[PDB]
Amino acid sequence: RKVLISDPCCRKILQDGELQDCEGLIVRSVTADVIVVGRAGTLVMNTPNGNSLSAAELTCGMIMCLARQIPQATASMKDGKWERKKFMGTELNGKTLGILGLGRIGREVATRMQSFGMKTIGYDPIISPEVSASFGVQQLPLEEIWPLCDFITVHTPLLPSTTGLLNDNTFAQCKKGVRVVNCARGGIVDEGALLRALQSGQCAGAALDVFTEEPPRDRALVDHENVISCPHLGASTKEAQSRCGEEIAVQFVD
Amino acid sequence: RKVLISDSLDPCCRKIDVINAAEKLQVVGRAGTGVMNTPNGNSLSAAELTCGMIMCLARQIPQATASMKDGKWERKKFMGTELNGKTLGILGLGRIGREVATRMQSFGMKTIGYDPIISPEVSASFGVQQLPLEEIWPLCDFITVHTPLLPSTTGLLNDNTFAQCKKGVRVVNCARGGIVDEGALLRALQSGQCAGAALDVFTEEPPRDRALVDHENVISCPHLGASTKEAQSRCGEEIAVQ
Ligand SMILES: NC(=O)c1ccc[n+]([C@@H]2O[C@H](COP(=O)([O-])OP(=O)(O)OC[C@H]3O[C@@H](n4cnc5c(N)ncnc54)[C@H](O)[C@@H]3O)[C@@H](O)[C@H]2O)c1
Ligand SMILES: NC(=O)c1ccc[n+]([C@@H]2O[C@H](COP(=O)([O-])OP(=O)(O)OC[C@H]3O[C@@H](n4cnc5c(N)ncnc54)[C@H](O)[C@@H]3O)[C@@H](O)[C@H]2O)c1
Repeated sequence: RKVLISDPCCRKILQDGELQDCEGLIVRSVTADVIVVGRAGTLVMNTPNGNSLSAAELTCGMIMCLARQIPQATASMKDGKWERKKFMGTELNGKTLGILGLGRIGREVATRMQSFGMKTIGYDPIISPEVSASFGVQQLPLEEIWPLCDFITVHTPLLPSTTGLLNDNTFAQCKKGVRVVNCARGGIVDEGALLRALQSGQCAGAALDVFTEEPPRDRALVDHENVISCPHLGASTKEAQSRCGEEIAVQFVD
Repeated sequence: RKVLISDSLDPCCRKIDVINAAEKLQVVGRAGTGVMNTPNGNSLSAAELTCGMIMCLARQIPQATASMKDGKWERKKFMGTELNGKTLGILGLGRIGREVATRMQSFGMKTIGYDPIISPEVSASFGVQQLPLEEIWPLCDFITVHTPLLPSTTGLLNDNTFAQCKKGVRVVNCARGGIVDEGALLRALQSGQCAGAALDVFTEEPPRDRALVDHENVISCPHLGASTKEAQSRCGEEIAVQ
């Protein structure tokens, strides 16, 4: 009947069809005291499909950034330095990417980096191999995945079974100087574990959009030279927020 | 005649005025594209960087990491673009230009371009739509130069180029310093005609002038296009064979 958009595509679709006199509420980025509700992002309702490509484009970005150290080369140049040897990087062609959770973003990531000649292996408890083989991902168990990977990237939801999906046990099986990406949720990579991997050279780089705490209190990872980061930007494009603004409003009419 | 390796090269090579001063000199051996060269020695590595630069421009990754590293969390400031459905202009359609094209095509990008000695039908084969340079400029969200440094290619992007570009055209140069007119690119960056630029290369290396490296909407590297373990290895052999 009456809905507030706490936080222009949404207002229009909803009208076409201070929360004291409100039936519904909409947001993007709701405490127990505050309590149909809708989130523009990934009876409560959200827009699962809206941020899929935009989160998937960031990941490919993180991957190439980790391969050629672009954000650490930029900061070097901006400090007036010309540091050639330091930033000797890695070629993606013929490397093996490991992808955890092959939902909406996993396959978008996988196909894209296939274009760069990356061999894409993967693992997912629900998505079948018949489905993964259709977008060039050979599914194997996690124990056959670790020692093959030059890069590993995570596109699973945050559950107990994924909370610490990459820990010390997993790093111990990976190739020396594995590179790692988390553009999904804070906690799927154990932050405790990723520092130790970084500190011993076991992990060669890391690209984080997400932290168990946001903003992260402990700065051990952010400040580490071989760690590049963003302030949870996976879903920060004009394209994505347009599509999430609609997907939510279309449902509210339904 | 013996051989001398001045610059920093990959071991495999060894195992397997200046010109004027040397009477014994018959052959200068270059490890790269830039007399013998390694034409397809470091094309991929270069293409892979170019593609990274486009990515970093689209989502302000270098800047965002600096922001985090300065103990800042500012979501609003780092609003980025989605490459899917955007148009990438590829000036020069050789080894690198086509490898860039097929990689970015995979992000659902429209690839238009220009190369004089490459026909529209050949570029068609690797997915790039050749049109006259005038028609190119206004269609582009993203421009990348992959030409040799030539008189004609010196300031190939100039004030006349940006005149015909979209408000907020983001530009990449992992080819040579000068191909993009540095003076032009700064004026464009200042008027916000060019939303941002990404540079591997400079007219002076290192550059004396800091206007472009310092600009907030510019990203940089100290000529890291050929700077992968794999690329230097291939080139090293690829010239030691020649
Ligand atoms: N970085 C951002 O700003 C941003 C924005 C949007 C999405 N995300 C996150 O990205 C993740 C994936 O999004 P999506 O749309 O691709 O999800 P999806 O729901 O489409 O797919 C999730 C997949 O993960 C798989 N999975 C679950 N547990 C697993 C495990 N233990 N091992 C392997 N696979 C497992 C599921 O079977 C499923 O295939 C989510 O965590 C989502 O919140 C982050
Ligand atoms: N950043 C780096 O470290 C790095 C590494 C490799 C190569 N490069 C440079 O990148 C450039 C491209 O190398 P390549 O491997 O593609 O060489 P290439 O010769 O295979 O391709 C360049 C193409 O540009 C075409 N061309 C000539 N004049 C043109 C014009 N006016 N407009 C458009 N196209 C024109 C040529 O005909 C040729 O087909 C070279 O200048 C090379 O030195 C840079």
